[PDB]
Amino acid sequence: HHWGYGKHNGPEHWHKDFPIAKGERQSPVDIDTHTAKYDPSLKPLSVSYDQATSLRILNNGHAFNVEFDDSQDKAVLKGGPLDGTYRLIQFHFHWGSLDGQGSEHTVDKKKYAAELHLVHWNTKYGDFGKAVQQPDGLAVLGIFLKVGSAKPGLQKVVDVLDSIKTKGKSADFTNFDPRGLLPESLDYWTYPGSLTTPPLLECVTWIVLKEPISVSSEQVLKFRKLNFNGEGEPEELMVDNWRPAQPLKNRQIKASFK
Ligand SMILES: NS(=O)(=O)c1cccs1
Ligand SMILES: NS(=O)(=O)c1cccs1
Ligand SMILES: [Zn+2]
Repeated sequence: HHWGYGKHNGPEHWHKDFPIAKGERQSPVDIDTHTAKYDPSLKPLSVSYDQATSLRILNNGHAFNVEFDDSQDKAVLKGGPLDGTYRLIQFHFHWGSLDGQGSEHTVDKKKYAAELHLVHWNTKYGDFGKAVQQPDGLAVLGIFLKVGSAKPGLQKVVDVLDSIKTKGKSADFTNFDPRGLLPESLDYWTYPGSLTTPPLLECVTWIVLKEPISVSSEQVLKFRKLNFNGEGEPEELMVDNWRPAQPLKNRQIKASFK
């Protein structure tokens, strides 16, 4: 016990330990596609994951993280709305108990079955732990998942999940290529916001891709077999680990495309 997604420690409770839950730049938000302004001055996003080095995959009791070696400039995000260079540290997903829900961002109130977060930290702050303390410390690239055809490049991730079923298990996870998770287009919306889990730090430039990837019902079924609890504790399925949309307040969502 600590924060979680249940009725007693879920998102509606987070504020009591992390008062910034109710701040002015919280995530996720609903993306009102008609209100987002086209911005012709935005650069194309630059995703260079050519030399990415995955190390490990971890169940942390909230989701699973695939972690990358971020000790050199190997997998970087740049361009788009970003000044400077951000390094890939980890990716994880948020998903639902049913296909009808699971994403954190919504697009005109539409919920996707899941959402991928590729998390990068601003190289000028030297590490992740320092970047999160800064208003432009992180750039998270969000990609929606819908259920239809399998994504072949996600299969290696779904196959290792049996080995990390419960909170705290980890496993070796080398030579995973994150480029196999990206849709065709790099069209995106961008707005300033926060971590979507405690400590909810307001340190993120959110880059949310317009085009979802499609994954198979069998692939997302396997996410749903993971556990929130630790090994030899009562079984709580890891499902519905998403924060709902937070008020937009004084913020504009820009679009890279018309
Ligand atoms: N605010 S909280 O979700 O971190 C919490 C911890 C214990 C009960 S509720
Ligand atoms: N879900 S998220 O991408 O906003 C995040 C939380 C903590 C590190 S990255
Ligand atoms: Zn996330």
